[PDB]
Amino acid sequence: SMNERLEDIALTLVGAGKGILAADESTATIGKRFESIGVECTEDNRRAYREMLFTAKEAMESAISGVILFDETLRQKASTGQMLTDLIRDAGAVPGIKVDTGAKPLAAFPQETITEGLDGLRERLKDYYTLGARFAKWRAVIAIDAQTLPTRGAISQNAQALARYAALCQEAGLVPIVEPEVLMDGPSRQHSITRCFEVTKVVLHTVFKELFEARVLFEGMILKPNMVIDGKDARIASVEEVAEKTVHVLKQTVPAAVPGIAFLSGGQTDEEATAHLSAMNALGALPWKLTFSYGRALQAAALKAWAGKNENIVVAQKAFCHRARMNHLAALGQWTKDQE
Amino acid sequence: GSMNERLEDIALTLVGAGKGILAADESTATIGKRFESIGVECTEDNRRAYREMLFTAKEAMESAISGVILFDETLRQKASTGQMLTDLIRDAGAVPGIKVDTGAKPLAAFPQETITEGLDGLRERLKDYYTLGARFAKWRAVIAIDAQTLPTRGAISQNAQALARYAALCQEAGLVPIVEPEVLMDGPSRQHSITRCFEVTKVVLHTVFKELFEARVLFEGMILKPNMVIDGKDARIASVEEVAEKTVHVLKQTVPAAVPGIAFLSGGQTDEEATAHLSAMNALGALPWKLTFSYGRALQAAALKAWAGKNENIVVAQKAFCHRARMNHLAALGQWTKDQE
Amino acid sequence: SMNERLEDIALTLVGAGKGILAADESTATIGKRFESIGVECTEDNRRAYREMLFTAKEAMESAISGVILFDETLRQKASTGQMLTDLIRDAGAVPGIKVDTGAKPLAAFPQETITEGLDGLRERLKDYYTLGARFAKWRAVIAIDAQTLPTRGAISQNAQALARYAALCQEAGLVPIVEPEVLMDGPSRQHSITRCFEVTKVVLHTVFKELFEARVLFEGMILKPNMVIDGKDARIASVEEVAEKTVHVLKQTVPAAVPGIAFLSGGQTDEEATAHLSAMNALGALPWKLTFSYGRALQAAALKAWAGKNENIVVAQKAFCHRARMNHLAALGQWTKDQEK
Amino acid sequence: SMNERLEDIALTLVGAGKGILAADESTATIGKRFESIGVECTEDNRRAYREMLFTAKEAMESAISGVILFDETLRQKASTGQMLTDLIRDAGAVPGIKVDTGAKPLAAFPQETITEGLDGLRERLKDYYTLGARFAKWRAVIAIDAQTLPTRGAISQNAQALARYAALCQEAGLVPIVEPEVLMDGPSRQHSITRCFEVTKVVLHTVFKELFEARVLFEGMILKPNMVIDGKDARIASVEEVAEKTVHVLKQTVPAAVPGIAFLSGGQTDEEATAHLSAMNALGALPWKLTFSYGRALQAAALKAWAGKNENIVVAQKAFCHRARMNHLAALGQWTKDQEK
Repeated sequence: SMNERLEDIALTLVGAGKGILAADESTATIGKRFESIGVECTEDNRRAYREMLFTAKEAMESAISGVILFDETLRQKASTGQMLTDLIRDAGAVPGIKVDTGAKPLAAFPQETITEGLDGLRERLKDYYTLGARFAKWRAVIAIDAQTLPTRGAISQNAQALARYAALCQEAGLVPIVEPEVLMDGPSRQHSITRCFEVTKVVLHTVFKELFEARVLFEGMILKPNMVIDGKDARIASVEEVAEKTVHVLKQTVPAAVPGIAFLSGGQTDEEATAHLSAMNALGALPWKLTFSYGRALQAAALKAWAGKNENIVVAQKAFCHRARMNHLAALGQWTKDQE
Repeated sequence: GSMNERLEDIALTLVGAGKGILAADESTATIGKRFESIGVECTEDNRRAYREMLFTAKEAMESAISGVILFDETLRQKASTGQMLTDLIRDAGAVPGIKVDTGAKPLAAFPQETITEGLDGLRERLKDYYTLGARFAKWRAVIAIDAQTLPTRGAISQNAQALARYAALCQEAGLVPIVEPEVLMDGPSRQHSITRCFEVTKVVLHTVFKELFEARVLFEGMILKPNMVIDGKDARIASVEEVAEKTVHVLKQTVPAAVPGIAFLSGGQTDEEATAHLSAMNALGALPWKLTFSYGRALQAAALKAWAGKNENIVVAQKAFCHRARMNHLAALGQWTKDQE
Repeated sequence: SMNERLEDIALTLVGAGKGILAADESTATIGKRFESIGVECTEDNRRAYREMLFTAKEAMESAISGVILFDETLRQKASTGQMLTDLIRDAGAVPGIKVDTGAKPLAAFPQETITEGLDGLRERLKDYYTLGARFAKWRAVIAIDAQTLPTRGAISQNAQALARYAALCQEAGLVPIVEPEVLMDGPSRQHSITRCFEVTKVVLHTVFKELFEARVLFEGMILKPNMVIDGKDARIASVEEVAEKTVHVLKQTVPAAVPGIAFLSGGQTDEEATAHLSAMNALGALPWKLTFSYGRALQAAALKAWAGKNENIVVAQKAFCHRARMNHLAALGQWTKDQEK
Repeated sequence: SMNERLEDIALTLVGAGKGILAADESTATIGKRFESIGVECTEDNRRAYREMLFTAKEAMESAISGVILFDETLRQKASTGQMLTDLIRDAGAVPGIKVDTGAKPLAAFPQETITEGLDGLRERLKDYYTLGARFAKWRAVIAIDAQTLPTRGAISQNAQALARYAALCQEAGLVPIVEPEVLMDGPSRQHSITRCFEVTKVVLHTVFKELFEARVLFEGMILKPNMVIDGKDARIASVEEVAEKTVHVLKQTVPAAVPGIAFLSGGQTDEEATAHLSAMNALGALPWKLTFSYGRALQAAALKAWAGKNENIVVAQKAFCHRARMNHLAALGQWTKDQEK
């Protein structure tokens, strides 16, 4: 019955061509985004920006199954006085909560990271459940170059921490989003799509091996991986190649028991993220749903149009709704260049 | 590259169009045991007659059987009409294959468990078998089971490791390998529950695929031949529906979608159980792989009884084989009923 | 060179027949110990009790290479105004810091635990180094019973956390004590010495495998294991058998590169813990130093004599000094029962 | 008692400054050696050559604890009509048998190998025991270059084959020599001593991990590794550095429970091989015996001097006796350059 509840939550998050808004940027990460448009990163600006997204009615009702939140935001109220989690729920979306405390340097493995956040997590999860969160998220950052990175050590240690995080979540009634990101836009980003395929394959294999050993219910989780794609500074793979290779790697490494895969955008352009997802959804019947869990690819246009100003709310919401809808169509395999 | 693509094509043919595999690969000792039960002397010539009878059941072979697993001897044997037995198989649109393991032997330091031998010289044997018309291969790992101590992690991993060594060799030779890790329902202990079989099978398939992965086996170019999740032969209480459900469940958790097909062993189930179970699994809606059969006993026991070692009974024994072939053909399509007989 | 420094500190911690006072009890644990002798667990009483131990100059100067501390104590002043760690350093002992945050229930593994503490551990270690700590400690708790506990999953996950801890300690300039305790005094305490042998074997093997994968420098760490011993409520093994079996499991699992092994007392009586260590050091040349890292076995008698009373300070110091000396003798293989009198 | 006998055999093989004569070269391998000095590789020349070694009284009695034999040689008679195994036993040396069937290309791992010979091994071992063999040998060949080779896969599969062999040996009552050789003299051989150090470390770690899992008794086996040394065409490591790094990697990876380590010479010169072993034994107390299992380093000079002629038996036996003695002194840490005179 815990299993049944988790299964139902996971299915709702990937159901009916809908997908996840990744709005869970930590203070430093959102500060970086805000700084790129010359906006000051205050708490009120963060609230106002998020409120603008979460009251974007069309997108929130028709396209967004869930929203991943950062801790601050989960506890924040709208200007109207209503809890932001309650706005999210009034649109028929499920609130979720990012619980990792960041990717930190891994001792003895230079240029690689290990994600922290397991300490006190049982207790944080119970609190988050009480506040209405029904899923969680943890991000593992996997560095990549032509040959030396990533190491098996870094992969295994990150997969082990993901498994620990995932078992705890399920124990508290929350569906874990498991995010192992092979970086397309890291410090080294000239790798080929072939190199990304071989690394992603080993990463997903190890991730699922560790989830298995830690007794994680595959039916009650969601995978949020990178697509198989070349590095940002060496992009030559076509939309078709990206889609074909991505789905090929998933067939090999993601058990059919997993109900959905919601991709990260990872540095891709807005249109790329949509085109790639759409082409994967026209490759014939798949054992899991393929959808989006996009941060940048859902937000970057909204953020630029917003520009920190109240008078830009509507025009910001339009950009967000438009990208939400294109990605909805992508989740249905129905997107075309013409619809942009 | 092109060769990988070819391995997929062969693998897909073996599990496509509601067809399945005839497991006719009994070793000398094994087929001898099956002959002794019906009072027929186990000689080369009787083994040749028996198998020729199966392969000349035209309608069964043409319409139901995609491939035949053969033992070394049979692959090199002539039919009484002068052609190779493999010619008959190919004339019926079926693909010949070859069992390459040398039997499940006792595993040092693991009492009551076995390890399968046959890797020595396997590269050269595979090359020879390909020139003899074999396009796929087979290796059985035998996994013991009881309530709590068997099977050990060690016995499973060592078997999984030999299976992977085998699979990589087959694929390099151009043969699709059938990977057969059987958790015994009919072993020395056989009063275990279906929940126990579920858990054991889960760890076996997990470890098998972990080792296939590490040995760089192409999942798209192989076939799995597992037991179904079933209670022990002497404590059968689980329903058809529960066997179907729990089997499909464990496979969705452990068998990658890249694998084109799963062809079940009958394992000591009755003819009708094996058929019903397969049909009820294909009635559960859409799945990531094909579900079909690779049955020995469940395709053969009845025909062998009707044959009874006598040339006069070729017609009748063929009838009884044609029937089972057709029933399991319907099961593969999810169209079997007890009514179809 | 920073590798060479870790080696030096580790060697110092197990050298010259000296050993480690394990005084790192967390608030709840030291509370339980004070409650037994009817003493209120206040910050002041904890300070008073630790100050009594650290001012027992005879024992601290002769027997104690190092002191494992809890966070609070590392930051505490003596009644005389020095830092408590000044007293420890003056006696020639090295201060150390326990850095784990406790053994919590492990999701999906009923009745087993996982140790927390890795979050922010880099920054804590850095800060702890500036407070004078030159080694650290982390405890994995491994439950045990006749057949089901511990699970391989619980050991693996606990070994993996240990390895993460150890790599961080060495990066920060501190020697990690790696403490995987198979409990003799948990809920199940009627298990055999054979059962402990088999479980400790798997625990230590798994621990050193994970340390190896996480690039831990074996030459710059200390192991603090349980001795191989039957459960507390089913004690049959003689002194010789415990010593022999313990050394045997260590020769099988603990690399020669490790400089010292400092045992936990684990529920054994004060005399048992002394006698077992002495017997182990009377077995001839070994590839690592064998000494003590005792809590109860160095403190139980001193605590009882102290009885939360300033007037009992001298008598408590004498009790501690005696047990320190006996254990000093054990570390040299020179203890006999005569010398308790 | 099985354990106790394996242990005793193992101890004898590394005891008292003695070491193993590796004379188990297969037909193809001995043919390469013979062709080098212009001698036809016939069965009679192989018999005559080995007879010459095994009747070198002084060398066989004082330096050689055991002789590894190829199958053919184990079944061969001397010119006098006596079994060669009896000649070996009459000098106080124990006969042993190499049981692998060669290092073959590993499917899906270009430029790497996997060693065959597990099939029918239980039966071969039982026959070898009856014939007087009391230990066995199996060689895994690990390719090496600057970055890409060896792969984890190749190491794992070879370690797993090694463990299967070792378990079977012990069951039949033979002590398995476990030989995992990182090549200094394969296709690529300009790798540095640091690179060899890292590769050898992962190899030895993986080997012992798999032996552990396969329930191999550490106390009843012998390791035969390469020394830690740079490639043949990039030799810069001093004698002292090789000795030091070799002993370092062994303390990291080879359990104290293992009674002995007997190095392969691996393409080193005769003198290097002796000097390195001697330096290693001058580094103070070690947890295991360190000695030799030399093929080329004990024979090259004898073979050259023999030159395929009966006329040179004495001059060949003299050159073999001198190397046997130089290596005996090395096993004792007593070799010097001056003793070559």
